[PDB]
Amino acid sequence: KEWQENKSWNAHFTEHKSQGVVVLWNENKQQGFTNNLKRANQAFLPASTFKIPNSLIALDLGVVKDEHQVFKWDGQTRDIATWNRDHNLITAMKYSVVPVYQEFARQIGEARMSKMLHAFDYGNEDISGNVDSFWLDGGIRISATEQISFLRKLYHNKLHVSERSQRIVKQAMLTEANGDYIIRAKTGYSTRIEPKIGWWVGWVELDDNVWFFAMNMDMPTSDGLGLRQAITKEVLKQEKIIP
Amino acid sequence: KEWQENKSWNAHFTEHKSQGVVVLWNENKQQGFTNNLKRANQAFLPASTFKIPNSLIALDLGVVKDEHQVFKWDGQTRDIATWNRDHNLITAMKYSVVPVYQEFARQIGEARMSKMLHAFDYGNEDISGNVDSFWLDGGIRISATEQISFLRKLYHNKLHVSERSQRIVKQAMLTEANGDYIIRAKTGYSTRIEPKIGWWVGWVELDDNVWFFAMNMDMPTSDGLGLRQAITKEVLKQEKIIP
Amino acid sequence: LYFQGKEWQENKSWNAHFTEHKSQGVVVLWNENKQQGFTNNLKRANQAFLPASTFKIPNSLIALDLGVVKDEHQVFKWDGQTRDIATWNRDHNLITAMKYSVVPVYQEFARQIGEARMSKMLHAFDYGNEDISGNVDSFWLDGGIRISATEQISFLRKLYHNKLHVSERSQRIVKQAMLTEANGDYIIRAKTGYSTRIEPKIGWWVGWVELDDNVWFFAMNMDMPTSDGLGLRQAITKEVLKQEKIIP
Amino acid sequence: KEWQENKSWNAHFTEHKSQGVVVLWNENKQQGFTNNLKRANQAFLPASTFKIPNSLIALDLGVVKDEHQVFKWDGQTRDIATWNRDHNLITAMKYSVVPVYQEFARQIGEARMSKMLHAFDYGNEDISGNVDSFWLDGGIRISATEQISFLRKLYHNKLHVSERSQRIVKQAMLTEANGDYIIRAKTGYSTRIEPKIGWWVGWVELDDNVWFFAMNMDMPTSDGLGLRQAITKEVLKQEKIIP
Ligand SMILES: C[C@@H](O)[C@@H](C(=O)O)[C@H]1CC(SCCNC=N)=C(C(=O)O)N1
Ligand SMILES: C[C@@H](O)[C@@H](C(=O)O)[C@H]1CC(SCCNC=N)=C(C(=O)O)N1
Ligand SMILES: C[C@@H](O)[C@@H](C(=O)O)[C@H]1CC(SCCNC=N)=C(C(=O)O)N1
Ligand SMILES: [Br-]
Ligand SMILES: [Br-]
Ligand SMILES: [Br-]
Ligand SMILES: [Br-]
Ligand SMILES: [Br-]
Ligand SMILES: [Br-]
Ligand SMILES: [Br-]
Ligand SMILES: [Br-]
Repeated sequence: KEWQENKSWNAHFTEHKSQGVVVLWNENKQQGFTNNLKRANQAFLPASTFKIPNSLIALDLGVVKDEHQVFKWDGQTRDIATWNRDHNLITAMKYSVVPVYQEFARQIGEARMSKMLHAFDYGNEDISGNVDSFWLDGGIRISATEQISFLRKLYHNKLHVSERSQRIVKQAMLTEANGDYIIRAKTGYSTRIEPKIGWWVGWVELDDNVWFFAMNMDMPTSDGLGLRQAITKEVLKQEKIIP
Repeated sequence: KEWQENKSWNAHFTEHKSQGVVVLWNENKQQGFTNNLKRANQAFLPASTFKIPNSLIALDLGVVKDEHQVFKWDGQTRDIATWNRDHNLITAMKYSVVPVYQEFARQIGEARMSKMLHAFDYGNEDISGNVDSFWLDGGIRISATEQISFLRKLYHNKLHVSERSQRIVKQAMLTEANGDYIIRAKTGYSTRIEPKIGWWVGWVELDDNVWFFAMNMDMPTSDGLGLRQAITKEVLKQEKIIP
Repeated sequence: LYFQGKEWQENKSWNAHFTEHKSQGVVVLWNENKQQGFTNNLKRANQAFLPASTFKIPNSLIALDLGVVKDEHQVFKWDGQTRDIATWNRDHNLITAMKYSVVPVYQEFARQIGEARMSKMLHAFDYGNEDISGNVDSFWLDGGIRISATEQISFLRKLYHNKLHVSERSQRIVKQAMLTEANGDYIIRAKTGYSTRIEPKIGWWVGWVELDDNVWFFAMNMDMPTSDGLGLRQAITKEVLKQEKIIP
Repeated sequence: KEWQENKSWNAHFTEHKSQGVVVLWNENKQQGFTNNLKRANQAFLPASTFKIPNSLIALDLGVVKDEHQVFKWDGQTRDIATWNRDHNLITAMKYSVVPVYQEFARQIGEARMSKMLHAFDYGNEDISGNVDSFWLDGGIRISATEQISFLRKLYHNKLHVSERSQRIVKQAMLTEANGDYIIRAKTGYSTRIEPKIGWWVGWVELDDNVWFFAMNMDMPTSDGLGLRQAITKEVLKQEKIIP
């Protein structure tokens, strides 16, 4: 059975007075698991999870030369302190530095952005709105199952952009590594249109398998942001994917 | 003297654990009063105070036919419940309905928007960024002192746009009226660049004088938004402008 | 509750608001969206009285349309004659003249308009019985002109919709000058009147309540033997508006 | 000052009843630090640290097609349980799977192995001994300072192999990652020729700097192997490189 619902994971959302969805994909078995098949297939603004395709396109087009190229702060103080400095691709993805990616999107332009998202089969492929803000308050929407389909292509270097572009973005996605697992992932927090949601999408590399994941959860305030990773890890532990 | 600093108004900011400026202009005496000349001249994003020039331009170019024309809710559920309904110019200005004004700005377009703000001598006249979001996160900046200069021209029908455009916007600015005074004004809340500030700009019509006002204050959360009107009214009452 | 399709529905319960103040009169309401009227007294709702200072609305419109008044800033110099109402004994503009019901300013407008244009304009406006018989500068106080509360509403609806046979500008300036009350829940544009020259002495308040998604037109009059009860015009109207859930 | 001696670091060695050297290189400042200048320049058998150059050569010559290619266990039960199974480049590096790298070395051959170590300026460049064991019991010798020189070239993609080969080996070196730092490194344990020593070589990636490191310590028994990483992290902590 390709897709199975496991409502026992709702206890992790309940425990934290939260509502949301975790989707897992066992790459070896080609099987999916979620607490909520309906919500797994509901589309939301990608917010900063869009930094994964945006990075790939920026690299492929040479808007980003490499992961060391410096993107100057515009000197506007914003409310995430780590944003108010020069960045490279690694630090811009680590700290979700929106203004750096807004500059990439302007240099990419609407025609190339649209073509690339169609070829990626990325969400509804709709860039309507401002080319520098559409993933925040424009027409683009993606479901957790659609995030998994896209991430599997990236994992296997199967996107049409260069192998090099794909390797550099996976390096930039690096979030955690230890003796048991590697996590490559991207957070997002969509606030400009309801419902306000938190994302975490990516994969867990084990010695002998890869588990893809995409989660979103209701996030009425920034107070709950750490629950994005905390709830995913509680599900990964329950399923014995990580110790 | 054209400008005088009255630091006693700081008592009103301090009582509300707040920081900001109130600027008053006595039209009859051509004299200004502020608690803080320095902050009175600091330029900030106008945010929803931009709905005053945006309304004028939209009416002058016929983007808005009249104050009854209905602008249909686009069906995207947003944060402010009153935005999720149809609006005319009157209700759109009352509830600060951004999406309505974003549509006005797109129809106006960057060339006419830029030229109109130059004719108005409006703040730094800089519309850099997205034509539909520059007053939220683009290049435009205006100080409390510069808001007064603009509002005086609107009050006297001295802006280059039609008298009709000016009359309809002043109708739309109506905020409060009783047997003692009329307030025409517009709130704003700038959150996308630091420092987050609240605005209230407009004027008090008396039988035999007009007092222009422009106030802004630090607004780290939405909890303090009522302080924009409350602190301004404390100053107006101290100065015997209103009971 | 009320019935659909009905033109005018009587609600005698509002008489309680008059009786409380040892008074009697009529409130008429018109729901613009629903095209339905309500009154405590179907007979008095339709009784035609001298308009007295409510005439300042059409008088204002005609004076502006003909250029007798240039704009709402033009100063009308006090003629030097000390009258009973202190607020009349000073310079006025259209805004302050309408707020303080400054009869002498409007008498001067009426003489400049003159009988032929005043008559033509009231016919174009379908205003009350359209009769200006009497002194060109006092007919709305002691001449032949008569208007009911329902006819005040008819006229006011045309003004609200800029449908009177004068410039849009004239209509916008007069609606500005009618501004009486505003807050985050409602706006009232209205004009008071006090007919004292011909019995029975009555008080008026006519205008409308602007809501986000509707307009409620109103016209009230009440017996007013002395100026002591003039504040009851607004007070009783607000009791009715509160009862009908039009204002909180 | 090219190299500074900091003997206060010896406290990390004595607290662990151990003797050895840590060498750090601050890439931004082009300055080195060590607890023992003379041992920093002492050349030892590289043992499994040789897996870094061997991986690069194997990739560039196509012995390894990519990091997914499976290297079938030869069926020989060996002392380290994790070696008794199939491996790819990632797991062969993680578990230091000598037999996989011995097969790489036979496929590379003496002539190409020699030319590549000359091209890399690697240690004494001397491969004399068994083509499949010279890094364990042959003539090759490298100091901690020479490990850092070699690693700086790999970090900057300056070795005379392709950018792709360098990017794949740096992926395979991934050891630890969190919100504070990333460590790419390789352990070694030289037991075949006295003196028995342990290695750890690699670097710490920070947001704004890279700290290269090479440590070796006396290792009479396998009981102290965890001290390779533990003593290095005690130094990084003392220098405020990691929290
Ligand atoms: C809020 C929005 O800018 C968000 C996004 O684009 O998804 C940024 C800010 C954040 S969380 C900071 C909280 N800010 C709330 N406005 C992240 C993240 O953690 O990935 N990305
Ligand atoms: C938030 C921003 O759009 C702001 C503006 O553009 O000035 C909106 C929201 C608000 S306050 C509503 C509560 N805050 C939500 N951001 C107002 C205002 O009062 O003028 N306008
Ligand atoms: C009395 C008459 O002039 C009257 C009118 O024209 O309607 C004036 C006086 C007044 S109230 C003054 C009370 N004394 C009246 N004699 C008003 C009003 O309330 O609109 N207007
Ligand atoms: Br392409
Ligand atoms: Br590559
Ligand atoms: Br990596
Ligand atoms: Br056009
Ligand atoms: Br001016
Ligand atoms: Br007009
Ligand atoms: Br008005
Ligand atoms: Br080892």
